[PDB]
Amino acid sequence: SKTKIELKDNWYHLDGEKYFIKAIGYEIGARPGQAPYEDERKDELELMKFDLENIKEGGYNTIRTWSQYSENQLKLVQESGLKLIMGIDIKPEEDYGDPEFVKDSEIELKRVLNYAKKYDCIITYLVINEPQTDHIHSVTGKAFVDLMNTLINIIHKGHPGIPVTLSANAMISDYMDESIFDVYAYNCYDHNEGQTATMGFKDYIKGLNELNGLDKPFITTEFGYSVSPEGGNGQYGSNTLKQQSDGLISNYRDLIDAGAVGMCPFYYADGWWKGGEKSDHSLNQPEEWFGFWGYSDLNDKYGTPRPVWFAMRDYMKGLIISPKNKSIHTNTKIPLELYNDKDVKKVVVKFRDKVIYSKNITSEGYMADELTIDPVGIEDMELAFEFYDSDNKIIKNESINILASKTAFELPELTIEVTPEKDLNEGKIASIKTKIETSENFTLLDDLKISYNTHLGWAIGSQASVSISDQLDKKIITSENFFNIPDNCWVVNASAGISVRYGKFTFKIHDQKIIYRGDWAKEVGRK
Repeated sequence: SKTKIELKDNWYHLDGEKYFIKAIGYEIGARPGQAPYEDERKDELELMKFDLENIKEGGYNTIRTWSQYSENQLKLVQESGLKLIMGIDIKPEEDYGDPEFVKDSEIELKRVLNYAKKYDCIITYLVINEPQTDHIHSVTGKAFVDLMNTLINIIHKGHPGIPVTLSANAMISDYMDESIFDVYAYNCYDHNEGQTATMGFKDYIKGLNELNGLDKPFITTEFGYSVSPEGGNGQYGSNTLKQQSDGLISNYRDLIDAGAVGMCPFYYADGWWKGGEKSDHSLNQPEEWFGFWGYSDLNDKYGTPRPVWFAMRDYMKGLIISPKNKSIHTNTKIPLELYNDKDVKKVVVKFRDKVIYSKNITSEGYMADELTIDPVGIEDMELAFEFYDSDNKIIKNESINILASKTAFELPELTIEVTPEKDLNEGKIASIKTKIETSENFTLLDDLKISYNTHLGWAIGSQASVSISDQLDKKIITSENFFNIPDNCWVVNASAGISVRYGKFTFKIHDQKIIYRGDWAKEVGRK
């Protein structure tokens, strides 16, 4: 009777049915005045009942955590009907190679699994969160990989059938091999800097998925925006409520477009502890203002949803997986993939105010179909989707923008050559040489960007904007930019990118190279 989980065609299947994970990040024990990593462990069942009910009403089918629940907490989640992506508290800053830290991790995990195995609401284990690049270099990647392998095997034995992965951050662990895990996963934030400035959000994360080999399901384990009054820099911190809402919707679309089949927006509610003073809501700490819910004051245990909550609820009712936004098609047949909740009874697709598709939905969840189009030459197309309830009232609009032709056609192409090319030990100074092959009706925007991201903590390293106004009409456009290589840079992501337009369709062309210092990453790095 227990849930059968099957991974195929890069989807999770639950009991034979494709299942799009609509999760939210959720941290119990983090109300004003509380600190979940220092308090004595408490089940907090009354507050969890409140939370799980709100999360069901917000439209989510899953919760994502960073720490083990007790058996009593699992029972409550089980009863709720929600699924669970359970995080294990393996401290990221500890020495993975210390025999005693490994042993203590093995014992704690086995203790959890001993009771957790009897709760089939658990659909994925996350064995660690955001291990830092310098730390791994410091304790050696071999130690990191060995630790991952121990934890994976323990879980495969102790709770059979449950996928295992980790919440690695995409901006700092782009280099990392994930093929030992059952599922590819990343914390993915879009601040439009470094990799997300050159490639865009969609294409950056899409690129990582392609490097990983498109052979397993991909899920996001975090994404979002902080509404702190002050602090941080750029889009990290200091967003308005509206920017938070619009940002979440933008991220949801982009990450589906990158190939994801599971989503864990960040997160349910603010954690005042995250900035140092747990009884104070600090005006200038971004980390304390990521919630979809906010508290009025220190004695408020309930709080209130911010605008993002309602935007996300309304948006999640009918998800478009295919076609993808900013996708390019050389065929008259366009695959259609939707994941609908039970309120969706009709879907319509229009182009230039003409119906091109119309189906009554008999059955909630995943469905697949095909569109026919008839593009003249190359045509940018805004496909306008409409979702209807049982009263035949529209409940969601969403556009998918595609570029299509019956026949294949030439795109403009950007490639880079990087120095040093393979080994950062071979020089103290780097270059990125950029080459852009133009193409007739693909207008470049004067927005060429270059990133040499040296992976020093969260710092994104050097970034350059290069004007190409002088080279507009030329067939090949080139640039050469130089960067000093820090001695303690162990890996660099070198990238460049520029915006292209055909009609109303705007996209980015780009290239990316990941380059190591010496052989430190022979174990941990992607083959």
